[PDB]
Order: sequence, then structure tokens, then C-alpha cells
Amino acid sequence: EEKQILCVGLVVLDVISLVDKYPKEDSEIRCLSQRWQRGGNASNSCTVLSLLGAPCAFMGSMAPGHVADFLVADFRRRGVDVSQVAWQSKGDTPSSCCIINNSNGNRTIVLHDTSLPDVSATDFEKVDLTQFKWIHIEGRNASEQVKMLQRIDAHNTRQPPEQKIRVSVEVEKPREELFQLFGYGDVVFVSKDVAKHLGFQSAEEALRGLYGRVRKGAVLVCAWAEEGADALGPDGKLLHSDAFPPPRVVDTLGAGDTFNASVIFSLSQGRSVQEALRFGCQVAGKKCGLQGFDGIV
Amino acid sequence: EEKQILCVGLVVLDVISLVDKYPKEDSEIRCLSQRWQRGGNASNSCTVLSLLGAPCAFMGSMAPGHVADFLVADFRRRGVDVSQVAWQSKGDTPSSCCIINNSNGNRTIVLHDTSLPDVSATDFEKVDLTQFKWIHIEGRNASEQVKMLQRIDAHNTRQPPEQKIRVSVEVEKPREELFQLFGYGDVVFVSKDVAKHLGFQSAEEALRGLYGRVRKGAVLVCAWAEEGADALGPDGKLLHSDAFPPPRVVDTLGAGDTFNASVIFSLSQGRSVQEALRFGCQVAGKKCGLQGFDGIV
Ligand SMILES: COc1ccc2ccc(=O)oc2c1CC=C(C)C
Ligand SMILES: COc1ccc2ccc(=O)oc2c1CC=C(C)C
Ligand SMILES: OC[C@H]1O[C@](O)(CO)[C@@H](O)[C@@H]1O
Ligand SMILES: OC[C@H]1O[C@](O)(CO)[C@@H](O)[C@@H]1O
Repeated sequence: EEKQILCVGLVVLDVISLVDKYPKEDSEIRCLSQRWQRGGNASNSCTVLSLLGAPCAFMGSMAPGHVADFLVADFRRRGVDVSQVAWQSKGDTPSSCCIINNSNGNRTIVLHDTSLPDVSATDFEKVDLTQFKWIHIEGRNASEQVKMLQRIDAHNTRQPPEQKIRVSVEVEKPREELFQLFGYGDVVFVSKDVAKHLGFQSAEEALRGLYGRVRKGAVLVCAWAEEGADALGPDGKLLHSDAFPPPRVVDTLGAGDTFNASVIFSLSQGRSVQEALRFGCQVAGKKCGLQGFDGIV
Repeated sequence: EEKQILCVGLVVLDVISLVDKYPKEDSEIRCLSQRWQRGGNASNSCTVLSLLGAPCAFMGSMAPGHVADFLVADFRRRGVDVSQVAWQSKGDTPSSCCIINNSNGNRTIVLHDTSLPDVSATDFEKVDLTQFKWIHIEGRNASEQVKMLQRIDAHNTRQPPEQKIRVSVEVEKPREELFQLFGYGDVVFVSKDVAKHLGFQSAEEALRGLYGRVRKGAVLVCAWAEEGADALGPDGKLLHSDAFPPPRVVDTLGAGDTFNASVIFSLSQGRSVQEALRFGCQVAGKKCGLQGFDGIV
């Protein structure tokens, strides 16, 4: 069953300026280039998933408008299905103002989340789970997403072992409400930002420190930028892959999303956790030498 | 003859994020609000001119596309005529990435001028000068704009004194090619940035220092932000108006454009240079207490 991979989360219009040096206050500078790029964690993962060759679908809140039309068009050009999008009656699809330093790949994100209602459990209740082999959830509205996770669980209990839906979750924002999401999913992604916010100084210590929160049987993954990525499963052994830096790092916008999608892809292809860590570091690393995601395969 | 006022220059899509504190490098912050706003020096002056009650027209290069459609729609909502726009066959209308500090009104502009061809003399040669009582030119492609200025001059020589077209020019960028524009126009606007670039420390010393470059009979104007604005005409007397700060300064984006348009409006209404300086400081000052230009009248 090579069904689709469903990613649930944010879609964002990223307005991107590429500069030599980060601008100072009240200054006026001319940019190297500018672009609009579809963004949002779950949305970027769909881009990378479809570039890796996997049929995938995005599910997130969008509002009808010019921004949405651009985003929907871009989704469809990547081959990312949007039939599960939760269209709202009023509002604006979120957007960000992004500055990318070209000399080191740093990225400044000024985000506008638009009081747009999040994907609700009632929205997710309508999804036909039989279309997906893997469902990835970007931690967002935790109380509602738990019910989605519970719905997937009840479905899985009634399926034969080979037709159970694999589940991954990302806890990327250091917000207390999201931490309960650690206890769901077969694969849990914890951000370096969340690890540090929680007092850890390395992926390894974060993995050892946090593993008692995950569902028994789950794999906890913590990427650490230039120091590579680490994972920890039920057998208690810490796994690690080094980073694979490109010659010049020019754009780290969405680099964590590339890692996440690559790990999801690798595991969904039957690879082992060690293999998935290495592939994730490789694809994310070479994204960092590119503007955007084209050229990552 | 209360004909139109024509402003020649840039139109820009300003993508604006309003923040508490200016973001640091590689950080991720959430904005207070975001908006798109039509921008560009000549374009912003048209906005303020139409808010002051004057029929006006914009002339600048635009490329057909979604950005242009937004800009044209916004022009027409302000009542700014766009029939003289120089549509190009290929390219993108310029846009900027703007961050506005809400606690002091500072503005960071990251601009993308799009290799879009500038309004040429051949474009301007087609304009029906009999429709305009005043023509303002944003210094840009100086060699071509001089020929426009020369065309207006030849027209004026053949008109009765009361039907001569008044001309103003802005020299806002510290670029050597633009300085020849000092010798044209009845009113010359020199920016604080250009004054400083040229070694001056105050409007007054800039006016005294630069006046020998202007056409005999012209008035030289130099605005200096919180220190108000100064002017110098042929009689040799230095005129000055203080600033009129709002209670809270929240948005200085386009504040010089508001001053320019207000001086043009005031002089075109027959007021004296002293009056035009005060009005310009008043309207620009109270723009600085507002986001955008609505509410400036
Ligand atoms: C945030 O993600 C980053 C950030 C900076 C770099 C720099 C070199 C590199 O090779 O990869 C980077 C990554 C992706 C690697 C991982 C493990 C996610
Ligand atoms: C650049 O323009 C600025 C910048 C900052 C302020 C702050 C207070 C104020 O009252 O006006 C300002 C202006 C406009 C005044 C002039 C003379 C152009
Ligand atoms: O927080 C949302 C921001 O983060 C990103 O998804 C990067 O992974 C950007 O595309 C978006 O602007
Ligand atoms: O340099 C162009 C920039 O300057 C402004 O015109 C401000 O006067 C902005 O509207 C535009 O982004």
C-alpha cells in the first residue's frame, strides 16, 4: 500500500528578500533578489515529500483570496493535493516577512498568524483515513490535534498490522500546551529551540531527558542544525548522524522542514532509523546550499 | 486653471510588517499587524495630493501582473489617474520589504527595483502638457528626465505667464548623476540624506551651500525630519518652519513624500513659501502619528 502521506499544519505566504548583510534600523537598502515562496512547516514538508517522489496531501486552514490562489496554484504545481484544506468563510491566509542573509543563510521571520481558525477535530473527522499510509501533524492547536490523534488511533486498532497508519508529530514551538503532543505518534520531532527552552544543551541530552514523555514504542527525533541529528527509540540506544554541510550555506529557511519530510519519507520507505537520520541530514544539508527547495533532488 | 498635478516617478508595492522591537538576526517573531500599501515617492505624493483635494495623475513604469492590478486598483480608489503609466512588455513592478518599528516609527526598507525600464523622454513626449498646472519629477534616470524638463521648458516659453506649468524636482538619492537635476524646476527638494552625504549638518547650511546649483529664480527646499523644514528663494532670505510632532510617532514611512506633496499643494494654491513650509511640516507631522496616509485630512 503506497498510499499518500498527509501533513496537517500551517500554509504561509513567505515574502522573501535576499540581502548581503542584515539591514540595520531605519536604513534603506537594495536587495539581491526577492521572491514569494509557499511556506509553513507542514506545507514545506509536503513540498519536499513531493520532490522525493511521494504522493502527499496538505491539510490546513486557508481563506479565499489572492494569497490563497497563489498558494493553491503552487501546491498543485508541486503535485501536493489540497482537497482536505479547511476553507474559512472570512479572514486572510497567514503570511510572513522574511529576510535571508545570503552570506550565511540566516533567516529572519516576521510572521502574521491571522486569527484564522485552525483545523478542528470536526474538520479532521471528515477525512477518509483509508487514503493515507502516514499522517504527520505540526503541533499547533494541541487540544484539538489530540482528538485527531485519538481518531487515528481508534482507526488503527481496527486495522491489520500492515494497514495501520504511521503517525508523526512535530513539537516546534516552546509553548506549554504543545508538550502533551509528546505522548502521541510513532515518531516525535522535537526542535532544537524547544530542547534549549527546556534546559538541554544537546540533542543527546534532550533525547535522554524527554523520552519518558513519548508513547511506549515511539521514536524521538531531535535535529541540531550543524551538529547533525539524533534519535532515540525503545531499545534505549542513542542514534546520531552528522550534518552534511554544503560548500556555501545560503538559505536555511525551511531546513528543519526538509529534514522532517526526509525522515518521514525514509521511514515510510521501510528504512531504519539510522538510515532515516542520515538521509534527513543529507537532503536538509544540501537544501541549505540552495534558495528554496528546487534542486534538492 | 485648476488642472491636474502630474507626479513622475516610482510606484512600489510596500509589504509592511509592524513590530514592537526591530527583529534580530535569524530570529522568529510575530508581528503586530501586516499590510500591503502602495508606495514609491511619486506614488505616495499622489496619494497625499488626492487626500488634500487636488486632481492628480501618476506617471511611472509598471508591468502587467497581479502586483500591478493591486496597485492600479489602489490608485483608482484614491482617485489618482494612471492613464499616463508606461506599461512595459516584460518584468515585475518593483516591491519593497518594509519593517516599521511601532515604538518610534522607524522604518527599514529592503527594496527591489526590477530592471524595469524607466519612464523615458519618448514616453514623456506623448504627454499632453495642457492637462497639468504642476509637474513634479522624482529624480531617477537623470539624463532622460532632463529632456522631459527641457520639453516642459520649451512648452512654457510659448505659454502666457499664467498658463506656464510649475515644475518641482526631488533629489533624494545621494547619486552623482541626479545632482544635475538641481538646475531645473521652480522648486527643488533636497533630502536630508543627500545634504548629509554632501557634508552638510543642517538644512540651513545645505540651502546656503547648494543654492548656486539651482536655476535662477528657483526655491530650494530641505526638510530635516524632527528639526522641521527650511527653504531658500532668490531674495536670499532663509525661511524655516518647526516640526509639528504628533503625540506618538508610529509610522514615518512616506513622511518625506507627505511633506513634498503638501508643499506642492500649498504653493499651487498660491500660498507663500513660508506658508508652504508650515503646512508641509503640519501634514507630514501628523502622518507620523498614523499608519499609512488615511486620516491625514
Ligand atoms: C535548521 O536546520 C539547519 C540549519 C543550518 C544548517 C547548516 C548546515 C547543514 O548542513 O544543515 C543545516 C540545517 C539542517 C540540518 C539538520 C540536522 C536539520
Ligand atoms: C522624514 O520625515 C519625518 C521623520 C520623522 C518625523 C518625526 C516627527 C515629525 O513631526 O515629523 C517627522 C518627519 C516629517 C517632517 C518633515 C519636516 C519632513
Ligand atoms: O513559522 C512559520 C515559518 O516557518 C517556516 O515554516 C519555516 O519552516 C516558514 O516557511 C514560515 O514562514
Ligand atoms: O525607495 C522607495 C521606498 O521609499 C518609499 O517611497 C518611502 O518614501 C517607500 O514607499 C518605498 O518603498
